[PDB]
Order: sequence, then C-alpha cells, then structure tokens
Amino acid sequence: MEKLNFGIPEWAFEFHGHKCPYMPMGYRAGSYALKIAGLEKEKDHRTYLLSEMSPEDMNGCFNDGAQAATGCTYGKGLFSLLGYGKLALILYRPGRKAIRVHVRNSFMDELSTRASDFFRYRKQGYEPSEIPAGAIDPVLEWISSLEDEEIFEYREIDGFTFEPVKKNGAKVRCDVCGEYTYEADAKLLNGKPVCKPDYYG
Amino acid sequence: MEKLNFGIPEWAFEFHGHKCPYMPMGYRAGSYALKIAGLEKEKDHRTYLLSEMSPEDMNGCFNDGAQAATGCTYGKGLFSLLGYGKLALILYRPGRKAIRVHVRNSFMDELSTRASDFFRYRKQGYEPSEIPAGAIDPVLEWISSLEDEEIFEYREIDGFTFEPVKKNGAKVRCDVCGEYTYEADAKLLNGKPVCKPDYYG
Ligand SMILES: [Zn+2]
Ligand SMILES: [Zn+2]
Ligand SMILES: [Zn+2]
Ligand SMILES: [Zn+2]
Ligand SMILES: [Zn+2]
Ligand SMILES: [Zn+2]
Ligand SMILES: [Zn+2]
Ligand SMILES: [Zn+2]
Ligand SMILES: [Zn+2]
Ligand SMILES: [Zn+2]
Repeated sequence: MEKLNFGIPEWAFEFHGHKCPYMPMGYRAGSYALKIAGLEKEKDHRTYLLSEMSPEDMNGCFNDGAQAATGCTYGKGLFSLLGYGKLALILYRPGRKAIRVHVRNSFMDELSTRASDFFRYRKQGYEPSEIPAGAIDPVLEWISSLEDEEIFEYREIDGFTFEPVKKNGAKVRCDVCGEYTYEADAKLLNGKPVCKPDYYG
Repeated sequence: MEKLNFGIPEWAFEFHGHKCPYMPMGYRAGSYALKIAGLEKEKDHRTYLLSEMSPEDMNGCFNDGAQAATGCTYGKGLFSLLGYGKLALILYRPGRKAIRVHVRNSFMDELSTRASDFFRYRKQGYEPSEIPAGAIDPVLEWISSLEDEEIFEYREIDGFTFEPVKKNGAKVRCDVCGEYTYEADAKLLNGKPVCKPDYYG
C-alpha cells in the first residue's frame, strides 16, 4: 500500500495494530538509518538491523517500526536484539561501516511531557486501542513535525562485525511423530532424526 | 490499508518486501489459528503466538506472515520461536486451551513440485526480488485456491502454559555514556547504573 498517517505509512499501523508513540519512532529511526547509509528499503536478505533493546524492555513496539521502515525483518533473519536497553539501532551491510542511530535523551524528556496523557493511560493498564485519539494524535503530529536531527543522533562504527546465524533449508520426517523437521533442529536418537519435543519427552 | 493480492493483504507484502511462498503460508496459518480460536486480530498485548521454527531454519518468512495475520508481533512481546524446526504455530490466550496449527507434509510435497522453478532460483542464490513473476505468481494463486483444511491440521493442547518475559519501562542515565538505559538491562558497578557495553568494555 502507500498513504501516510502522521508521516508514517498507513500499512505500518495495520501491521502493528494500534497507535502509540514508539512504533512511529522506530519507523523514523529505521528510515533515518537508511537515509544516512544511502540505501533503499531491503526487499530481500542483504542488510542487517540490530536493535539495542532487550525483551525485558517495555516499548518494544519501536522494533516493529524499525523492521517496517527498513525491510530488515525478524522473519527474514535480518533483525536481532543486542540487549543493552537503549533506544538505538545499528544498520550494517557487510563491507561498510555500520551506522548507529540513537534517540536523544532530550527528545525522550519532551515526549514524557508531550505524551503524559497517553502514558498515564498505559500506567493504569489501558491497552492502546482503548486510549482516546485525543491522547495520541497530537503526539504523533508533533513527532511528524520534527526533523530527524531533532529526534536522533548518529555515528559510524569502525570495527563493527556481525555474523548472522547459519541457515539450513533441508527437512526430514521425524522418526516418532512423522512431521517434517528442519535438519538444523533435529536430534539424533540411535541414528534416527527425532524432533526436540519427541527427543526430550 | 485494505486490498488483496493472491488472497493476502497488499500491505503484508510491503512489510515483507517481496513475493515468496512462505510469508503467505504463515499469513494463512495465523488467520486459520484465529478462525479456529474465534478471535479477531490482536490490536494490543493479550494473545501469544509461538512459532515452532528456529533461527537456523530457512523460510523464516513464515514468521513475518504469522505476525502479520494475527497482530501477535515480536515488537509487542507477543511472538516467540520454540526452536523445534516445524512449520507450526501455537496460538495461546491465558485461560483457554492453546491451538496448534501444522502445515501438512502432503502440502509441502506438492509445494516442492508446484514451486520447483522458484526453489531452483533460490538454490542458485537469487533473492526473491530478482525472481520472475511467472515463477511465483502461479504458486501464490494455487495457495489462495486451497481451503485451510487442504494446507493445515490443528489441535487443541490441554495443559499448555507459557509465561512471557517480565517487562519494565523504567529508565536511568548510564553513569559512563549518559544514555537512557532501561533499568532491566542496566548493570551495577559499585552502586551506579551502567549499560552493558560500558560495563563489559
Ligand atoms: Zn504499539
Ligand atoms: Zn544519544
Ligand atoms: Zn490531559
Ligand atoms: Zn484494558
Ligand atoms: Zn517428532
Ligand atoms: Zn520472503
Ligand atoms: Zn501435520
Ligand atoms: Zn520451469
Ligand atoms: Zn543476487
Ligand atoms: Zn553506557
């Protein structure tokens, strides 16, 4: 698709399912990383995107936006988390210096004020779909009015290296349940391929 | 957005970036899991989706489709991989029996024949965007012509339990670099919060 809501494609909101400040921020961050790199969105498996967040962080919606803006998705094996707890992305394409993008602390301080209504709802436990548009639309409008430079900082990293997980497409029927199992995940039980649930159980 | 290409929303293809058989299969699987469960797409953080694939499996594009169909995304903390190497999903909403959906081996055998052109290109190393439409469009048309029952099997699991990762939104300025760091990922160095890169380096 192709049409914008608060400067973010409408499709990105349909993927994510709701309006919140972090998915747009992640989208903006991913777009900015590409602009800096002089790259277009990734259609295939060439460029890597690493988020500095961890699974324990709230606001992981940032990662949906980042994947959405760059085409470096978790499913394609191009998106991963480093676990540092920072609102930052590292775009890396082998043979080039990686680009790190960080959301400014000063932007975060202003977002806390600007989006206090939205965050008060979230603190009480209301899911984003239950939050009134008046509490979120002005925040997204504000974010869309800012230049990339007002939200983010960046730098090139010199010695960055990253080797992704080695992938394998071969499959074999599990000896116990009969289901096709990717060889990479099959266990051997007396010379026969067995899926993990049947091996360990 | 809202318009279909081969029975899959056009937006899902823009997110993923290219045409391949597995993203649509994952989309179909996720949609079927919801239909069986009697649930609508997840706008927020209520339902969990677990893929039985691992990061070492080729065809992880299945996972983009699954997230896209269900609204159970990796960014929202609702999507995870179990690492069994099966083309299967488990939809789970606390207080109900989980639903497991498996892509039939027989469907996989027919896909190998039906999509031999596409897979020959992939075996040579051509990325999906470089593959001619004639090698992929008839495969997607075929998939759209099949009923859910022709592609998948399902079952309810009785004793399924899953506790997601405990999340925390609090942040503190790292004592060394000054960057806001989610407390959940901060290290303590003589009573001061330090981000992992500054702690370990
Ligand atoms: Zn969100
Ligand atoms: Zn910074
Ligand atoms: Zn107010
Ligand atoms: Zn609620
Ligand atoms: Zn098995
Ligand atoms: Zn794909
Ligand atoms: Zn089966
Ligand atoms: Zn041919
Ligand atoms: Zn190529
Ligand atoms: Zn630090």
